[PDB]
Amino acid sequence: AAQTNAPWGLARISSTSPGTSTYYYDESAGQGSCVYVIDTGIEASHPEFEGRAQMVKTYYYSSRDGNGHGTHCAGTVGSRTYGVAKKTQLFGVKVLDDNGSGQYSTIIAGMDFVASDKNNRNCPKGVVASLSLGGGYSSSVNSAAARLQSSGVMVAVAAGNNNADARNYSPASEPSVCTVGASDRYDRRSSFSNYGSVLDIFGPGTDILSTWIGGSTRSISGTSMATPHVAGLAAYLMTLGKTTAASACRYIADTANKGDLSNIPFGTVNLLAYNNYQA
Repeated sequence: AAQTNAPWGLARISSTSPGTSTYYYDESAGQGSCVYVIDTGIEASHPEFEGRAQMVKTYYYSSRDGNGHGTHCAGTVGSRTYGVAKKTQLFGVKVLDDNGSGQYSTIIAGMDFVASDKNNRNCPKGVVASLSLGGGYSSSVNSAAARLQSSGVMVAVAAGNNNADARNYSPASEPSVCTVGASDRYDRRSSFSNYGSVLDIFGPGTDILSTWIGGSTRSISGTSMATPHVAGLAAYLMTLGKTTAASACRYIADTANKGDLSNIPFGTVNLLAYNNYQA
């Protein structure tokens, strides 16, 4: 399948070179997989989700995305026009308030919730979790992400936007989950993207067009935007049977575009998420 005039990020993950405009992908599109978007919520009503998005848990007086961040992230995972895995099931877990903030105790609870709730869901091709969030180093937050991964979920987390070593941020610094840095459309490291040995992979993160609340769209930037590219790619690959939750991060690193990015500091991987689709 091919999507003409796709957002640059989608074209990027189906090409070996930057600058193209078509997203090439296998028509299975992540059908039968599930991605939990652990964020500010999802506007499940948005036409771009086509009925495939639903809230399953909230930690605040409402389950609505009153911010947009989580809807944008969910859109990059699986919306029809802006999403990597266009037939995946999307589940919303609102651990962040409508200012985009949340306590670590709430984020940990949301992660433990997903580890259990996936046993309530029909996800025959496997389960992914996308965490476009983080703060300073916490052993407890890192452990929560490691438990979620251990329970059989492919965990993808943002490296952070501090232009610093992600070793000092959580859950970015957890070794057993997939930590995602951000690149721009010219294959440069995004100016804000964290870096360091704990990163596993880069994804498109600068000027990413996706869904927004109120049934709209917008382009924003962040490692928050790169993480759902990798999460959706994992769900796409698990539907294709090419990997599993336990191995997807390594498989994506195995099959990434290598050495294509500029301004990668010494000791940080030079790997860019890539679907290696051959029509």
